[PDB]
Amino acid sequence: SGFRKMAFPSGKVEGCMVQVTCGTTTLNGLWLDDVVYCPRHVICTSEDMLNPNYEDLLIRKSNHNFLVQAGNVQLRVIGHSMQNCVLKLKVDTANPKTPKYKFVRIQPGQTFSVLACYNGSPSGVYQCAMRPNFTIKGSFLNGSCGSVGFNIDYDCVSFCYMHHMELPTGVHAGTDLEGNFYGPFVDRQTAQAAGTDTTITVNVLAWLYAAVINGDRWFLNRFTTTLNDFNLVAMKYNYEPLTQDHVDILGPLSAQTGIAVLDMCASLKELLQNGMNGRTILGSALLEDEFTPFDVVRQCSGVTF
Amino acid sequence: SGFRKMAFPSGKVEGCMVQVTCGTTTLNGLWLDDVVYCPRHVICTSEDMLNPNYEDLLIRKSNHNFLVQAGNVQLRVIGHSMQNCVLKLKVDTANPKTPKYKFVRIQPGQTFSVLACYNGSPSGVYQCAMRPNFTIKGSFLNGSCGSVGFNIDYDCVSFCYMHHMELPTGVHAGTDLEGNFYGPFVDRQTAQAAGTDTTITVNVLAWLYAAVINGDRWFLNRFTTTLNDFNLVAMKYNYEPLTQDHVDILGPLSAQTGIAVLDMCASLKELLQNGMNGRTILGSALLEDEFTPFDVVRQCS
Ligand SMILES: *[C@H]([C@H](C[C@@H]1CCCO1)NC(=O)[C@H](CC(C)C)NC(=O)[C@H](Cc1ccc(F)cc1)NC(=O)OCc1ccccc1)[C@H]1CCOC1=O
Ligand SMILES: CC(C)C[C@H](NC(=O)[C@H](Cc1ccc(F)cc1)NC(=O)OCc1ccccc1)C(=O)N[C@@H](C[C@@H]1CCCO1)C[C@H]1CCOC1=O
Repeated sequence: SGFRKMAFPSGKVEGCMVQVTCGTTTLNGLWLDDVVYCPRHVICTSEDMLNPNYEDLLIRKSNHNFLVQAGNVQLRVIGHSMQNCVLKLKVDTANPKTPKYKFVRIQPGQTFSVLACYNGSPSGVYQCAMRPNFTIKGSFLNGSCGSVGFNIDYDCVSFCYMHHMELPTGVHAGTDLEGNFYGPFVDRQTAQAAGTDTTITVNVLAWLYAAVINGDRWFLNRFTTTLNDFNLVAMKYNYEPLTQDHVDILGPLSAQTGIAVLDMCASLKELLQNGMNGRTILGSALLEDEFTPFDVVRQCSGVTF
Repeated sequence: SGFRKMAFPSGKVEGCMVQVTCGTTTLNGLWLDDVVYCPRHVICTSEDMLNPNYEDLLIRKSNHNFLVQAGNVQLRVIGHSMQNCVLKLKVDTANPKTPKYKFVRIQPGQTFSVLACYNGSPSGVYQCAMRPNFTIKGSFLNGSCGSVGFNIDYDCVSFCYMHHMELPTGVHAGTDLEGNFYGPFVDRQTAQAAGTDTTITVNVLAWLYAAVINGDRWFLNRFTTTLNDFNLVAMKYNYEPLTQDHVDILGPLSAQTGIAVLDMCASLKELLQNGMNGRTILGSALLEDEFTPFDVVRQCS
């Protein structure tokens, strides 16, 4: 038993991280097959980051302007192109450690593991959620751009995130591996702010089921609620509305524990109005929303990768 | 910026995990060089779990009684021995993925990463602390024995934990890689319970410094305290006593932030007295104690 914020094993991704340098800017790249992916702002100088014209900067750069280092071996760049906010560097050698992989774009509320890297070397791994406002609450220092987020399904690595920037509140924004930003942000050092963040209701409910599975059931009650009545309350607390799809997804946990979803919603509604009243749930004094229903089933059933 | 419960990248350990089967028991083993380490209770029968005589049980086994599988390849066992509560299986092949590694025994309050495995395959990685009562608050299901805890420094893996058992409160107990249990626990299914769990005070203080480093100062106050007065108060909340050694260890963070250690102690006293009053610290509504001073410096710098 027990329940932890658990990341995917990172070995398959560690073997793909390299160091990319252009001029004085050094960050991380993702080496898959014979291509290295990294943020396009690697070609910017400290002064070109305010109003960059990426077309112009890239046109003026050459293959040899890019220094790629895989460990202590330097990869020869034989081509370069841009796709949205990601730079693609062709190298003359395929990564022998390339795993089975896909590029996937995730939606708000879904979770993934972040491999934080510096100078092409992985330093740590942690589990994150894509917030409803399309930011992630990560832990990144300078030089961490190009760090990637991923999931593992069967033996296939699904890359979903590449880190680009930090917003004034200390939250983080990035792109998918095709260079499309998550959220309404741009890779420029102009004033930007994320919209109001809301709570991922369906994940909170999944985590309450994990709490029950692990023996925490003090917060339950005999009452139920309608989806309409619950959503009226949730919207007043900056909670995401719960849809019928969300309820269906919690079916497995609803059956395993014998607690109807709308019964748990009544528990959550009461928890929102009254609070936790000095008690904790699974060792937390807050309502945790960075576990999806699948995450709960995955951890409570010992799925391996 | 930001602050998260961050584990070490697990690749170096993933390459060492194998499956070990003896009789009907299947669990995880750690394949380093030409030796596989696993809990000795893999040799127990369903009837031998209360008062096993492991010496006697092992004498009766032969090399071919142990089935070791690295992926889809079976490793030939050519020898076996016991070191305390850990079984050592000599195989005819050195693991080509063996990293630079050490065996270390950690002290309560120290943190490490756990690679949870089943049938020799990793399922997840998470960060843990050795509690003052010598348990860990992990996430483990049946079949997880042999999962290991570790740190990585430079490119050297320091193995510090191997999982053996779960105690009635849902907490977990295991050994170092020399087979010596942390705490007074034994690999027998006789009644055992962990002592009262306390809060790792020095780690809470490090985490408050991390909050300041990250721009949060709402919990500070104008007061200071003596070390003795702090410990008299803290122990009333089931907090571990803070020693002068702990104070010395917080020196670097005190200097970086300009906040004396005993001034931060005064802040903690008030937080225990008042609670958070609807506020959070580094995204938590509780005082977190699973970050060491070393962890804070590494993540924030
Ligand atoms: C990585 C780096 C990652 C970032 C640093 C701390 C953790 O995440 N990315 C940047 O620095 C990025 C680069 C521009 C997009 C080209 N810019 C920002 O993150 C800045 C804020 C920042 C700058 C320096 C830092 F050390 C930390 C944070 N974002 C920004 O300006 O936001 C818009 C805004 C402007 C003014 C007022 C309000 C809001 C890569 C950068 C260079 O090398 C890397 O590895
Ligand atoms: C040989 C034993 C060391 C094996 C070990 N006993 C235990 O834990 C048991 C509890 C238990 C949990 C779940 C189970 F299903 C079976 C048993 N403790 C215990 O008697 O306390 C003492 C005590 C006794 C009376 C009252 C109070 C405390 C054991 O079951 N270890 C497994 C790891 C556990 C499972 C969940 C996380 O930790 C994995 C091993 C077993 C065989 O193959 C494996 O992989």
